[PDB]
Amino acid sequence: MRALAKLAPEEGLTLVDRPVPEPGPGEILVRVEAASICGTDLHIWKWDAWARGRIRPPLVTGHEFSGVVEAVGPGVRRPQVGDHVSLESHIVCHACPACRTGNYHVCLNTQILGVDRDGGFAEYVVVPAENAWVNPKDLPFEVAAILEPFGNAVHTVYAGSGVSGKSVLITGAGPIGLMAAMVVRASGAGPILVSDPNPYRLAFARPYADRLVNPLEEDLLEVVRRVTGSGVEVLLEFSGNEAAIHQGLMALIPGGEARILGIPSDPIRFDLAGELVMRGITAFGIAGRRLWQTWMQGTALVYSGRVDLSPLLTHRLPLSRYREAFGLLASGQAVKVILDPKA
Amino acid sequence: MRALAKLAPEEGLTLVDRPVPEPGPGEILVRVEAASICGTDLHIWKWDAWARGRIRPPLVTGHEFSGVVEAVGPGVRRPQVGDHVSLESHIVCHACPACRTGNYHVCLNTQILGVDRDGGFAEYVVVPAENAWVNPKDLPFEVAAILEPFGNAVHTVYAGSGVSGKSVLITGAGPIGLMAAMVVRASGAGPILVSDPNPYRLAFARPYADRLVNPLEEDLLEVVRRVTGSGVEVLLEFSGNEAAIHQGLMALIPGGEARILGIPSDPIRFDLAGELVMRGITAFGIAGRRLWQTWMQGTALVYSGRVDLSPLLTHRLPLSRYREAFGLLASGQAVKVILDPKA
Amino acid sequence: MRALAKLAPEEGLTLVDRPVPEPGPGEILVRVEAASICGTDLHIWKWDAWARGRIRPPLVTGHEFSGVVEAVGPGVRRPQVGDHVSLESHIVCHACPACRTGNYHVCLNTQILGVDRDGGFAEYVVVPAENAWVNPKDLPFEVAAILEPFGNAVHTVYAGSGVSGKSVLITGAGPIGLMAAMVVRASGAGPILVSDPNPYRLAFARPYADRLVNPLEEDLLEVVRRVTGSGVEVLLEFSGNEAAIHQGLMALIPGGEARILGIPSDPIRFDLAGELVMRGITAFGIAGRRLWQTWMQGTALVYSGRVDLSPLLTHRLPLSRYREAFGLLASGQAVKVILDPKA
Amino acid sequence: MRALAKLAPEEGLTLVDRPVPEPGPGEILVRVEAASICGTDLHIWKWDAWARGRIRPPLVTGHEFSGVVEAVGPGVRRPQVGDHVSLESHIVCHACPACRTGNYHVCLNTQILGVDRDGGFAEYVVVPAENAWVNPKDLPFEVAAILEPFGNAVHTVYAGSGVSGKSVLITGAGPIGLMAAMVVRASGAGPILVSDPNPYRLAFARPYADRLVNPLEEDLLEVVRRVTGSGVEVLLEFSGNEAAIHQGLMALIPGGEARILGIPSDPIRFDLAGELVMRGITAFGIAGRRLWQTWMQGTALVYSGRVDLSPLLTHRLPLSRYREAFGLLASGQAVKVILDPKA
Ligand SMILES: NC(=O)c1ccc[n+]([C@@H]2O[C@H](COP(=O)([O-])OP(=O)(O)OC[C@H]3O[C@@H](n4cnc5c(N)ncnc54)[C@H](O)[C@@H]3O)[C@@H](O)[C@H]2O)c1
Ligand SMILES: NC(=O)c1ccc[n+]([C@@H]2O[C@H](COP(=O)([O-])OP(=O)(O)OC[C@H]3O[C@@H](n4cnc5c(N)ncnc54)[C@H](O)[C@@H]3O)[C@@H](O)[C@H]2O)c1
Ligand SMILES: NC(=O)c1ccc[n+]([C@@H]2O[C@H](COP(=O)([O-])OP(=O)(O)OC[C@H]3O[C@@H](n4cnc5c(N)ncnc54)[C@H](O)[C@@H]3O)[C@@H](O)[C@H]2O)c1
Ligand SMILES: NC(=O)c1ccc[n+]([C@@H]2O[C@H](COP(=O)([O-])OP(=O)(O)OC[C@H]3O[C@@H](n4cnc5c(N)ncnc54)[C@H](O)[C@@H]3O)[C@@H](O)[C@H]2O)c1
Ligand SMILES: [Zn+2]
Ligand SMILES: [Zn+2]
Ligand SMILES: [Zn+2]
Ligand SMILES: [Zn+2]
Ligand SMILES: [Zn+2]
Ligand SMILES: [Zn+2]
Ligand SMILES: [Zn+2]
Ligand SMILES: [Zn+2]
Repeated sequence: MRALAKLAPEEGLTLVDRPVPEPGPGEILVRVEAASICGTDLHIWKWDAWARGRIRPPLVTGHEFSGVVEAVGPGVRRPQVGDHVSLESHIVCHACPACRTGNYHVCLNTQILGVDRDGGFAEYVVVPAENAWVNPKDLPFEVAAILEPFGNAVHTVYAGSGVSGKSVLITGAGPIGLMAAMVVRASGAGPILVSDPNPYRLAFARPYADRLVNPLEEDLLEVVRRVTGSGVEVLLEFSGNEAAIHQGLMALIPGGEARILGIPSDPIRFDLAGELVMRGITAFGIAGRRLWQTWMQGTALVYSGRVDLSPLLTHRLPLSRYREAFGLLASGQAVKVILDPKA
Repeated sequence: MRALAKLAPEEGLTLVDRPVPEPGPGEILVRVEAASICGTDLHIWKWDAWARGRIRPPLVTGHEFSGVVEAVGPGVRRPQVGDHVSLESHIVCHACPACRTGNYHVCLNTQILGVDRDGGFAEYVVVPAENAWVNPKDLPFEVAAILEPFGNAVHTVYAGSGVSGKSVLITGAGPIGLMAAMVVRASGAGPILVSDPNPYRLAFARPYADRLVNPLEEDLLEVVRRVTGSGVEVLLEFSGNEAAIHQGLMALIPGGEARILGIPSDPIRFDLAGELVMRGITAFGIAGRRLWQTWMQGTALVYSGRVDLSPLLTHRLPLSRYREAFGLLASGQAVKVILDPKA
Repeated sequence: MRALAKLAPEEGLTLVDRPVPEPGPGEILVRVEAASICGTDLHIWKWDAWARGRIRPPLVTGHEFSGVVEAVGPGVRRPQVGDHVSLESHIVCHACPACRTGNYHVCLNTQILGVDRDGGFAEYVVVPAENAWVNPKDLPFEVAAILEPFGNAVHTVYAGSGVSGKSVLITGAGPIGLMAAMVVRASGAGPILVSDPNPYRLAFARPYADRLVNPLEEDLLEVVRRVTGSGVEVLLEFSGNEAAIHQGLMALIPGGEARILGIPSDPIRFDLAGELVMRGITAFGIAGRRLWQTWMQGTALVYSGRVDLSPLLTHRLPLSRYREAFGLLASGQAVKVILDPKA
Repeated sequence: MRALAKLAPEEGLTLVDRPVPEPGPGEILVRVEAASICGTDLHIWKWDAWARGRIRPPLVTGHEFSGVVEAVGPGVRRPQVGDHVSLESHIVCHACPACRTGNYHVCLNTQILGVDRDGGFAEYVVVPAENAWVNPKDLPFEVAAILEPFGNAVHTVYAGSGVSGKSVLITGAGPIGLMAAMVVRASGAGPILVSDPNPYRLAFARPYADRLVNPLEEDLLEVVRRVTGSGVEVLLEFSGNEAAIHQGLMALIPGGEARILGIPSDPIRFDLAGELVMRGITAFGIAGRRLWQTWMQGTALVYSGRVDLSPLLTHRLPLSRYREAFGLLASGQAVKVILDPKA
């Protein structure tokens, strides 16, 4: 079995060759058909702070993957051999406050596939049976591979009051913010504004946004004010950029909602009273995918065709050419990159 | 000025010549550009049980309309002369338990234009200033004229948990149901099924619904089982047909939501324990339009093009030819019929 | 081991003597310390329609019970030997629409302890480990035994908009409606009205209600109107009595919520339009306990002392004297009856 | 008439003799029976940064008061002469995006009695008719006078998911925090912890909180760990102290809610990713009182006795002795100080 792994406390990844793992009680063996990469894999790649204080080599990485169920552990009745399944990366403890409360997306003992244990950057991987989401056989594995990150967008968009019949400002047109714009557009939001200084990705939202904006070339606040008449009702933050955050909040009309998925790199300067309290803003910190509700909403949009994730898949490279795949990541020249573990 | 009114407790309406109403404090004078007809108007027209117990001749009917603010009463700050407006038919008291709660759509003292007082089937109509929703000057009056019934659809769809990423079944492809079909399609529901025995009407849903069903030709329940694998998460009831209701409630999965706008003509046989309680269903009684929240969502969808009502405007006729107009609606071989009070 | 079981398709129960069951994978063995009875056990007792079309003798009954964890199945890490636990009677499939959706209280393949499989009317019983709710050692088993039905009240009360700062009308002062009145009173509802023609139980709510009402001796509608000024905001239905249902709905102000737990014996005559739709009422069909959310809210009220369930425990009889316990049930002369399986 | 006003941009206030204001269209004349003082009034009194940028002398201050409707302007249907009323300090415009949404508490054009125009620190005050909340004639004016700040507590507590059956931590035992403590206790929260270094104040919470904590004496976080076994489900922030905020946000369990009313004096250092996003926390910015929804809930609790504010009224003094009154509040050795404008 071909697999991509982090073998030591250092930069880069190593294409190794492991024995096909066997599933046990409550587990299944997935024969990966497609996998994708995101900023998290990049952190590991670069072997930065985050990675250093979290990754325990040796580890086969990859948390965005899809495939077929090859065999199941003893006593596993679901899913079944032959099922096409996408994977939920978070493995929840089912024994902490968050889990009783039903907030599995924030289980205090979360274990992320490809971050804490072997992931999908391999021809085969073993995962908990409860983490497999069965997909119709006709859903392409390449789209199926990005359902996990798509779920991050879905969760952010549908959190709080949703976006149907509401004015939306999405700050950040990265892969996720991009899926968000696809979702909000299909959810009936309007007007829909998407802001991102990078024109490459910003152009990707043109067919979904009502107004594209380069905060560097144009004054976002003024554009929003010209498009809505005042502010937006919902703010979907996917940039993690302090300047964008403060800007987004100002664009919000009093009493509106700010749904934040973006992870800033450093603590921000925040005027609680001015940006949140006095304006009656509600800030929703979005993490992971609401376990199952997010997957239902998301896959429903995808299965029925309300959204088409195909245009976000810019490159598909054999797993063996991972080096280039990660270079595209750092580059930013691609949206989502699919890795074929079979080559 | 030309006007259409019920001049005595009996069938039909009479084209009459009334003087132009005068707007006083807190009122405005609206020059009607377009008006539409609905089931209610048919009730009044036929003079059935419903009408007999609610209408008090002499009454100028018409509650679905739009026009220009030709004049405003002393002290009326908004809207303004020249403004293009759609009208909220319900006039609330601001002095009842419902109003104090914000549930203006169920004001204990609700008064309805074209029902309790003179409506829009005339060249001019005086309404409360606060009932005029100013539209963009470029919105076609015909569409503006049907924002009221559109709101009934909007209210129903966005009530409760909404429909984004949810399987939806719509019983009733009448005008309001079709509008609901447009809205849910534009809101990201899926799969989307619409049921109605009138083929002429069921057809207008073809571009919005994922599955059309003639309950007389097919077993709606079994069709839903195939389309969703079990039931729908949301049932939007717009028929008022007892059989449809029980059927619709059966197509609901346990824990689902039933949003009901439909007005059944007679009490129904209801197995409370079997159709609601034991299945954890929640039934939402939908009445009117949430004041402003519904208009915001609905006009947002319309203004931005998320939805396009134009295909619902099947007929146009001068007010002088109302007889023909009501006959059409009566036949059910029409969706939204527009009356022009100027001719 | 002493156990009470239904051994044949007939009335009554038989005190038998079985071998102590052994827990297996994912199971635990509970040494019951206290058990209680409700209308469901009564149905079985009487061997009526419900029971006949649901009970498969031989069966050890009882679903309201508490006790200590004696031993656990192999591989069970929670709960632990020594833990005091109350039991959730519903065993969910974790493989049906309702479960993905998180509505376990309505799992389509629910299996009720003491209704579909051996229950707690025995010194020992084996149940799924996930169904045990650990309680502090100092919570009396007698109170712990009724947490299950208390959860039915909690679920009804906190469904929808809750009751804090709201006027409440509870129709039905049976054991459950009684716990409800205790809950709403502790949740800050007010004014609080409790209606029940049976003065025995109606008096039990005196220390919790603001107004007790005998619908037979007094006109409920008038009392509500005198206490609130119009109607109540919330209706908690626990009687299943058609007359009470129609009455309760009328007492509701337009736009209010009706939370229904009560199971009517026959289909009711329901005027959808008049009692629900036109008044903008939302009817919440409450079933079971929201899996875990209900238990959290409920046990929180109980552990912190916000509510004291002690006064609802009117009788405690040895299990061997079940005959009398069931007679009290039918009698209605008691609230909750505790059965001591150790005698 | 006697009045207390800021007559120039500097410290202190001046007892002056102003003529009796006259109520015009849509207004009423209120004869003040009692008024209270709050932090805002202290700001104005000290003439600090906050005041300097908001106050425009000459200003009669006082926004927390109650009295009798002595007169009404032409056409004022409600309230009526003789009515006992409490006043909503915020005067909304009914013509901004916040108002159209119903979020009147954050009206873009909010005007505040005793801040932007003459308030209640006088024998008479003219206010908008719609700002008068009629109370039962038997409610003590002193209590009626503090329903405004009480509403800030109510709004905070019932925002989001409320507090029933939930563990709650309250940071800030200032007047509003104590009121929140009363409310949560009466709403069924538990365990309930309140934190504040001022022992004089922390003490008033003793009868409502389950655990009192002096963050200077004990480690609040570790105390919460012992009381709940982990964290609280809800954090009600009423201090505005940065340290308290971070601490409070840490005591929150993942997926919890932080409702913030507290106004920090300076921007804070906020690790958005660590304190909000990654932990799935939702921060609710609380401003003012939801118009009518908050007053309903709050007066409901008060009218029915679910809560009793009397113990919060620590001092009473004629308006002529405001100096003494402000000094007390300034020392923090007082909770709600009542000023009597008649003396
Ligand atoms: N909360 C969670 O569980 C979770 C999960 C996965 C990813 N994330 C985070 O969510 C964010 C979005 O993910 P992504 O893959 O799209 O990231 P990305 O870094 O690829 O995209 C961020 C985008 O922000 C844009 N941006 C920068 N400054 C901006 C500004 N001032 N205004 C508007 N846009 C601006 C950039 O052009 C960039 O395309 C990242 O910060 C990521 O780390 C969070
Ligand atoms: N609650 C409110 O405030 C409010 C406001 C306006 C209208 N309404 C009511 O809402 C409903 C919708 O309005 P509309 O103008 O679209 O009504 P409509 O009468 O034009 O349409 C009702 C449709 O139900 C269809 N139908 C009949 N039996 C059916 C069945 N067995 N299964 C599926 N469909 C079936 C009919 O063919 C018809 O097209 C009406 O009942 C109306 O009275 C309520
Ligand atoms: N939905 C569920 O999952 C679920 C679970 C358990 C029990 N239940 C049902 O909930 C209901 C309440 O349970 P319970 O144990 O308190 O039942 P119960 O039968 O002991 O009490 C019902 C009460 O209704 C009262 N009542 C009858 N007519 C009335 C009227 N006209 N007005 C006011 N009160 C009236 C009676 O005096 C009686 O005390 C029952 O119908 C029970 O079968 C439902
Ligand atoms: N958002 C709004 O519309 C609105 C309206 C009114 C008041 N407020 C604000 O709400 C807050 C509460 O009002 P108040 O009158 O009760 O305020 P207050 O100033 O009387 O009380 C604040 C309390 O915080 C306590 N405190 C200080 N450090 C603490 C710490 N480290 N941990 C715990 N407690 C600590 C203080 O001892 C003090 O008693 C204030 O900040 C006020 O400015 C906001
Ligand atoms: Zn990823
Ligand atoms: Zn967990
Ligand atoms: Zn109509
Ligand atoms: Zn009203
Ligand atoms: Zn029971
Ligand atoms: Zn299930
Ligand atoms: Zn104040
Ligand atoms: Zn405003």
